[PDB]
Order: sequence, then C-alpha cells, then structure tokens
Amino acid sequence: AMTYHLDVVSAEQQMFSGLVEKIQVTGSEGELGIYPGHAPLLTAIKPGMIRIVKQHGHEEFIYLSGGILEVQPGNVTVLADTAIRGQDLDEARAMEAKRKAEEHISSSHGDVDYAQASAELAKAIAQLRVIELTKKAM
Repeated sequence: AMTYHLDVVSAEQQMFSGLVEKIQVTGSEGELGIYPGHAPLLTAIKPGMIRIVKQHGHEEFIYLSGGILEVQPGNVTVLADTAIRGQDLDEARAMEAKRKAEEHISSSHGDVDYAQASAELAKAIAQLRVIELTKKAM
C-alpha cells in the first residue's frame, strides 16, 4: 500500500485533486511534501514549488505562495491563495520578474528589512524551476 489521495486548491482553482503516490514541496522551511505514511501535520505549507508524482500515469509540478494543509488517514487536503502551475501562462516572462526583483534586493540596510524581501524574491524564483522542468516533459 503506497498510494493515497491529496487535494490542493488555491482561492478558486484545482491544482491537484485525486490519487497520488508522493509529492515533494520545496519552499524554505522543510523540503518535505506528502507520502503514504506522513506525520500528522496541521500547520501552514511553505511557499515555493511542489512536484507531485501521480498515483499512476505521469507527474506534475505546482507552485503556491503559502497556504494551510492537513493530513488524514488515507488522504491530505491543503488550501492556499496565490496558485500557479509550472506553465501557467507566460514562460520566458518568469525570468523578467527575477531580473526586476534582483534590482529591489541590490541595496538596503537593517536586519529584517530587505532581507525579508529576499524570501519574497526566492518565492517568485520557485515557479521558474517548474517551468524549466516542463520543457523536458513532452
């Protein structure tokens, strides 16, 4: 037994809702997703990109800027707001955002001032990793 059901929706959209084998979430605090035998996590998901291996067929890559998730005895549900797919709409434009974001982090001072924006920058770079992968999945 190694296949479970996971549902992840943001605001008003379906990112992944059905049978799944293993999902890997990469954001910042905890590079873990969900699998058949995960701990009872009832907190907030980390913002970044997530790779989900479908129970059978192919695998998909989703992106979310944060949300709440809950694990159940056989299934797992998660709710977030900013939702994006590896190839949501614009592909090359994802790089423009990074370049424009670099400028904002080029200078500043303080401990949690610009350093906080750094987490926001990496957040936008997470979706750039899934779009590069979709290129080699066709």
